Amino acid sequence: AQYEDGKQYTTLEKPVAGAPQVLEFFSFFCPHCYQFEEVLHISDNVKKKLPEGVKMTKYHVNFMGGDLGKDLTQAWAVAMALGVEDKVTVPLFEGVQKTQTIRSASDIRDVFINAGIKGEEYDAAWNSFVVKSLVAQQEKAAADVQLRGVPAMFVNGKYQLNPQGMDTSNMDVFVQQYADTVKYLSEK
Repeated sequence: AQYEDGKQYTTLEKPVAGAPQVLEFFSFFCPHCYQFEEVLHISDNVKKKLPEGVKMTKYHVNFMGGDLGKDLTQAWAVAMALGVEDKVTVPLFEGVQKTQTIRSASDIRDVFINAGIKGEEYDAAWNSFVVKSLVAQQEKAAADVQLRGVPAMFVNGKYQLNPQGMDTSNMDVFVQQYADTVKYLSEK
């Protein structure tokens, strides 16, 4: 076939019921995740080819960057609760990987302040039980597929994208293959 299990995707041994339709995992410490966000705009190109009625979910993970990795998962929960993902994603990636100016929770906080979220509003979110549960959801989703690497994408809790089995001479071609693969799995 043109799309083959073990080539552009793999199938989970143990499917996950009730899972988000399109579920993406990343870390601000993850170098390919940086590429996926800033150079390839994967999430965006996937969305544009996804059918209507389909929601996309993106979660942060703990297993990179130790203590700061965890702070970053809580900050992404904050971002999700306030709906400010699209204003903090780039400065978080660059602060962690490019300028290396994020070294503490306070520095993560500075990124939000500079993006215009109010101190009072950020700290209230940071400490809220709504953010606690949102952190819990991020962890449980990763645990459900026993995630040990990012970037990662899962479609309907059953299929996992396999970018290693796609061509990388051309960044544009890679992205479309990736997105078309998501769509095919979507329709499966």
